[PDB]
Amino acid sequence: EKFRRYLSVFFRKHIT
Repeated sequence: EKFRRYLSVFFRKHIT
C-alpha cells in the first residue's frame, strides 16, 4: 500500500 503515491498526487492536483 504505497502511501507516498498519495503524497505526490496531492501536489500534481494543484500544481500540475
